[PDB]
Amino acid sequence: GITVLTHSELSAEIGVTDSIVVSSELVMPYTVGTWLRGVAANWSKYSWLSVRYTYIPSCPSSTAGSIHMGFQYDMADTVPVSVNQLSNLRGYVSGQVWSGSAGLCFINGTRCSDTSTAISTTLDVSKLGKKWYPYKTSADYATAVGVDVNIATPLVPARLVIALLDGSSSTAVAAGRIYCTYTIQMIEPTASALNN
Amino acid sequence: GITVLTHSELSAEIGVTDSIVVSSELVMPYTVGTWLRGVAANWSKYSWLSVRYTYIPSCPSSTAGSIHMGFQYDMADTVPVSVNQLSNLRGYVSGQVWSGSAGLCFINGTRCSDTSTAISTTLDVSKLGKKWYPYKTSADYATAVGVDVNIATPLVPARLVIALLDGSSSTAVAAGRIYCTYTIQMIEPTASALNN
Amino acid sequence: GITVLTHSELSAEIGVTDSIVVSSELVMPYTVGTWLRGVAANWSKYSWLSVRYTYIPSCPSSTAGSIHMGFQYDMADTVPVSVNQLSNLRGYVSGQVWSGSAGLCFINGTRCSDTSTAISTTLDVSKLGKKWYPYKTSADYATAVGVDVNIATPLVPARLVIALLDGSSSTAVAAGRIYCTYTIQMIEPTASALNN
Amino acid sequence: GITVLTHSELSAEIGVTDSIVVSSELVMPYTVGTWLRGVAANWSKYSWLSVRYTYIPSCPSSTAGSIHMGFQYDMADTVPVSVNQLSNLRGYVSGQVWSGSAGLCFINGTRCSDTSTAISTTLDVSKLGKKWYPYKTSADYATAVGVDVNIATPLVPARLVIALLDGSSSTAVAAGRIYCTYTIQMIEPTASALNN
Amino acid sequence: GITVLTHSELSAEIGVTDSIVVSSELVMPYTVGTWLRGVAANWSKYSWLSVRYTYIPSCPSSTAGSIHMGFQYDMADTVPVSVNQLSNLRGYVSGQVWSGSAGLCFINGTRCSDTSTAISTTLDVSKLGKKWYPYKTSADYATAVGVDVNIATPLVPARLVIALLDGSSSTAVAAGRIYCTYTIQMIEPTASALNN
Amino acid sequence: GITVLTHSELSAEIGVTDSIVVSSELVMPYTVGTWLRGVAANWSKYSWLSVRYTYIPSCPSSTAGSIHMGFQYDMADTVPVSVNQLSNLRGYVSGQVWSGSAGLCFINGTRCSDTSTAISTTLDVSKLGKKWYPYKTSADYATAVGVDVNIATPLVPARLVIALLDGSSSTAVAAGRIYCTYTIQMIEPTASALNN
Ligand SMILES: [Ca+2]
Ligand SMILES: [Ca+2]
Ligand SMILES: [Ca+2]
Ligand SMILES: [Ca+2]
Ligand SMILES: [Ca+2]
Ligand SMILES: [Ca+2]
Repeated sequence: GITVLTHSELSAEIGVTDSIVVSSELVMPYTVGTWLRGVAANWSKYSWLSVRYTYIPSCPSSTAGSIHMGFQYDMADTVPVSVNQLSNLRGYVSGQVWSGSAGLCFINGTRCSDTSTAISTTLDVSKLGKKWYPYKTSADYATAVGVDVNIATPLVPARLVIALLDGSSSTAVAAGRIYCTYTIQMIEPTASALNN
Repeated sequence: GITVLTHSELSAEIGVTDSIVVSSELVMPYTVGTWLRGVAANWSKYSWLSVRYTYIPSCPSSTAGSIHMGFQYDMADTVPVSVNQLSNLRGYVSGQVWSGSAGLCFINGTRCSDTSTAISTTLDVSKLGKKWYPYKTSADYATAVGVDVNIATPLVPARLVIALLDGSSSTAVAAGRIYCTYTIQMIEPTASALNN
Repeated sequence: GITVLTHSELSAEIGVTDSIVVSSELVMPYTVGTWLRGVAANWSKYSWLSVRYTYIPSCPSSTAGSIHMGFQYDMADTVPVSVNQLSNLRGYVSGQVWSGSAGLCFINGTRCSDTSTAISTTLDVSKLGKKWYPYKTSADYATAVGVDVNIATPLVPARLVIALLDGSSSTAVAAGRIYCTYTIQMIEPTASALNN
Repeated sequence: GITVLTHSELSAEIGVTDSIVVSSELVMPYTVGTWLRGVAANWSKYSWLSVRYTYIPSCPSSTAGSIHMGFQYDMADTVPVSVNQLSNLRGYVSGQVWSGSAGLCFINGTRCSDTSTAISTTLDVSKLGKKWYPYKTSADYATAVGVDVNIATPLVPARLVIALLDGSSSTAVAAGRIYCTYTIQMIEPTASALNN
Repeated sequence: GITVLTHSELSAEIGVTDSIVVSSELVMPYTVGTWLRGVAANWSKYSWLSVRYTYIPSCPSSTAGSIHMGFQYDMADTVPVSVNQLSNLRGYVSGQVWSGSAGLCFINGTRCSDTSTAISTTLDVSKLGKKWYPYKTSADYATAVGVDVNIATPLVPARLVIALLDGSSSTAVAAGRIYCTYTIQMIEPTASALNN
Repeated sequence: GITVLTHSELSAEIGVTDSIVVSSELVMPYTVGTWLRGVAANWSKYSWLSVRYTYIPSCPSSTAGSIHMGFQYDMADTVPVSVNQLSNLRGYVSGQVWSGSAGLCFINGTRCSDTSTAISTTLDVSKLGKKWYPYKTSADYATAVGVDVNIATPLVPARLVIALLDGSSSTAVAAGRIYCTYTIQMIEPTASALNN
């Protein structure tokens, strides 16, 4: 009763400043993107066969700045505050805010060789707490972690932390965007209106 | 250290009215029936190798009404309120309140062919959040979900929702009953008095 | 880039009167049911690997009436007005309004033998005009056929005509319902908001 | 009676501004380019064995801006209005307005490895409504969709939507151009003067 | 559920004048002949496994005139106005108004060798827009193309254009006739009275 | 990305009195010992390939007293209060407070035969709720179970309960100590300062 789906989609718009800015995003259907959010809601649970966040630039080669990404798995753990700490994470990747074009290969689904430069990273998937996670909505998840953060580990597999710095302006400069490419298995359908 | 057991037992008495009535039952040792409840309490955790709820009629062929069953896996999800929504669920089955005799085959354990008409449904089991669940008691479970519903996913694999309607009276008419047939693996024994 | 999905869902509620009543439903994602309607909208086109409408009773064995189903493929063709005409159609099935329980086998997905009595019918699929059809919405389709019915053949594969008669009352009596079981291939994803 | 032809040709000139600009082009012989337009007109119908739109830059590495491409198949569907929506489409590709040189490989017909960075995308072809489409002219097509958009699905296989933004000027800056590389099968010759 | 049928039948009476006269006939069950018209109406859709129009003479060897035939596939395309244009068409054949006797071989169904002289032509069949077409009636088809010609491509596979000239009189002289030999697959039966 | 490590370490000092004293310890990296606590903190999650608690004596053969050990898996379950209840647990072991020297074999890592007398016990490991658990700190864990005990099952695999009695004094007499020998798989590194 598995419905397998492979798709790429926009995940976040990216900008750079001269001071470091750290952020994180949950790695669950509801938050990766608007498309998958609407689709996955029609199923009770899901499993990540593959999830990869890849950064694609949209700025001039003269643009100052660098982007950093990595994964965390215990939402209770505190979020990195420096490139140093972030570099220790699983799947850590780093690159110039104007580099990463080679990552298109993964999004397009096409097969390619020159990937060395790609600012793209993939999830363990096989090392996650469990295989089948329940589809959650921000609101519901929010309330849960509101009671206690640990209530989250059985609700979400991991979070992607991002850091942007080395920019030339104190005012964000659009650098590019992060796309999410995934192969998800969705099971146990439900009327979407009932899925919290 | 596994103790495997296969047994059938009464789960619920069923009645029909002219207005739809939706209910749900947790799919855990403690709530499937009085027998298994007492037995499983002597073990710390368990796993469902097979769990099937099957409806058996006890009324005349002239009895008005229909029965509906399906599964949900995220206790946080809201319970169906209409046959339409319920029909989307995994393992959805529907039938006349006086049909379903063929389901006896499964309960009796005997091998049979003419199952088409059986108002019986089985759990994914292999698609549950995890394999080994802790034996819980209503009280303990109740308190947990009282704090937050999501605390439930790591405590119970699924819930069986039931709907009854199309009856001819506004006053429930005994139609039949739901029996649970299961093959459960029980592990890590404990003095029952300590199992919450 | 195919996303295959197999699912059963409620399609229509059925009632009987003493005078014949003929109706028809388009066999496209948008109209088979509310669930698939929402899901399929996220893809540009689709293909039916299998589509079957099966009637399940919910009334007493004493209920008067019979149900009739068949398929038509040229929306320009006029709809049958008598059981006689309807009996000529592809996939024609007929049965007592209280029979058809055996059809549950198909919905449940389970394997069964005693299907003889099932008031269920399946689509040619391999004999449809084409394989890949565009996802359409009632409104859009309506406007198209408003200009000319033939504009419909490249938009929808077929329609299911239904007839109900032999009832004992002039006022509809709830007899049962038609469920749709399908295996659909969905391709070329799109933001649902853009799908007309 | 098939006449197979493989050729690359200029499809569109591209410019960038600081505000998003979305456009689309039909994927049929008449509109891909002036060359194929004149050639294909000598045949009644055709089939796409392969069609790929690839973007080639002509600006400095310092040029601000990004280009976006994807496919739609139901001309009745509304055109994307944001990068987000566009990213959901089949064959979606994105890149800096000054990147994409690697795509030359495809145009030249030569065999190459370092394609990762290529801002190029190819059509399903095997998932199109049908295989053989009639050669149409803008005028004729225009009149048809004027009556009703759906009259288009049996006349054209798909449309390529394009989006340009992230530029530094409100006045378009020439960034590069889109070339179309195709392998088309042309059948049933006709005097070109008669082909509408 | 396919009903295959092979049959020959009269399609049109032919006459010649000293000025060219061009005409065309749709290649669909309803218009090839009175016999097939009545038969095919009992089925919803059909497919041409083989369709051949063959001219048989009935005049003296001294009769002046020549006959010309060819196929067109986009009803929107304008009809040829000269032998020159017509000669470009698929399946173009030409011959003296008193020649063509050898074509009898095809009609009779018998096997023959001396076919060189036969004024007979066959349809691509495998290169048609689609395989299964809906049975249409002149009236319905007429109304459709009345709205827009293109609505026709999904309703009919092709048209046979005919040209007659080189006659010795300005008043038509009976030369012979065109017979249609076909192998058609008919599917999805329907009461003929409902087939439009 | 797995870092496997096998090591033995001191877990607890043991003393005996004439009245029974029951205690328990969580079976997670942070609490087994000071060494592993510091090491494992550098990784996000871990898995127990093998965990064994073994008691080693340090008293005279004349020392009165006995030691008892067993495992529990649902932290919500109440802790045993008598040897009788404790004897029902998984991995229950019992022995004289001055026996158990043979257990050294396991700690030393060396291979040995005369293990009969060893007061040592090992964890199911394969029957735990899940395989990969998040590294937790006492404080964080404490707060979680403070909200609700059940929040613990997805944070810790099991607890080791210990009982000491049959001593000759009401004042604890140092009997020996419990060492923990484990083979742990650590994954997804993190800066230790961030691990809660
Ligand atoms: Ca949910
Ligand atoms: Ca318990
Ligand atoms: Ca659409
Ligand atoms: Ca044309
Ligand atoms: Ca028709
Ligand atoms: Ca942690």
